[PDB]
Amino acid sequence: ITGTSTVGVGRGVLGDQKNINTTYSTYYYLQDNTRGDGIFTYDAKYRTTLPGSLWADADNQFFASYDAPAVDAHYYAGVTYDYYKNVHNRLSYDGNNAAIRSSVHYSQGYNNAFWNGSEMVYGDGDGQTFIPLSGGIDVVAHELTHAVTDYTAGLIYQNESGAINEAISDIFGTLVEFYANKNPDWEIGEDVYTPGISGDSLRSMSDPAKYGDPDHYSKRYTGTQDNGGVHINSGIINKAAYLISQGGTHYGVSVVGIGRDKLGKIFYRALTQYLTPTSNFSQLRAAAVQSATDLYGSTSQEVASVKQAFDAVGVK
Ligand SMILES: N[C@@H](CCCC[NH3+])C(=O)O
Ligand SMILES: [Ca+2]
Ligand SMILES: [Ca+2]
Ligand SMILES: [Ca+2]
Ligand SMILES: [Co+2]
Ligand SMILES: [Co+2]
Repeated sequence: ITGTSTVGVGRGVLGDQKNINTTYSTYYYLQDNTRGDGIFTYDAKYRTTLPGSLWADADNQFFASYDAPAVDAHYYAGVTYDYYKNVHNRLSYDGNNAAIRSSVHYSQGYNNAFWNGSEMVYGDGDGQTFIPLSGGIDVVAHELTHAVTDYTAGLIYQNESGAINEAISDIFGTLVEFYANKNPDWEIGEDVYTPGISGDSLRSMSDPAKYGDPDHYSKRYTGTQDNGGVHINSGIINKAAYLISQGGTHYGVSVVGIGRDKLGKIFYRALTQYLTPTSNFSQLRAAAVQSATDLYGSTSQEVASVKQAFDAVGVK
């Protein structure tokens, strides 16, 4: 809509208050004009037709329980846009400041969230396995990163390229979580998963095997479920990235950590310059090494760490 930019206040899924950017025109809408061509959040009203209605609110105050997921989807998309812009100099997912849209209250008891090729979609969860998915900043950034990949490497969603695509989304959702300093960790979805159980998460980058995902190439899944194990085999790549960043000894191989910032720089460069739709793990290793070489020099420690980390997960 056309209107006046303003700021409203509300409460997120976890109960935390935050300010959000709104647009006033008779109603207050969840439309943030401060970022690129705008961030817009929609109400899918428990249906599966998309996008639903642009979020309209009467008073610029979003404290109703039905508002919670919209507030977080709206806010976390802003943060993620900021991360890309500030950190990598990239304007929105297309690099051209494309509007960012998300719908919430998608379907009923839907335990998932996704990027559908045009926008983001978030379920409310069933209240047992998950609470509304947009309450996790790593979830929001994982989804938005899928847009980034679509517009850049374009990794197809199956087999190795598909696992790389998902790992990429976990790496970057985690770097975003550290960026916002929102109780950061190397776990995925900890904040919205199994409200009943503390301590767990959906996936672990630090120890994928903790939840039964592979942490070495020799353990890859080779069947057909999950599109050829996109969400399973991403653990091998997640582990590698954790090592590059944090360092460690894995399967006897020692890796000196080079930190998060360099991890992001390296991976972002690989994604945007070297990866292709059909790249496999071995190709990702080459890309990562080339990126680091570019950035830091072939005899750099950085290059060394990237090599070690892949060797440690068995990726040649
Ligand atoms: N995003 C993942 C994890 C969600 C867990 C199942 N709802 C998937 O599509 O498998
Ligand atoms: Ca966290
Ligand atoms: Ca996390
Ligand atoms: Ca839990
Ligand atoms: Co209100
Ligand atoms: Co994903």
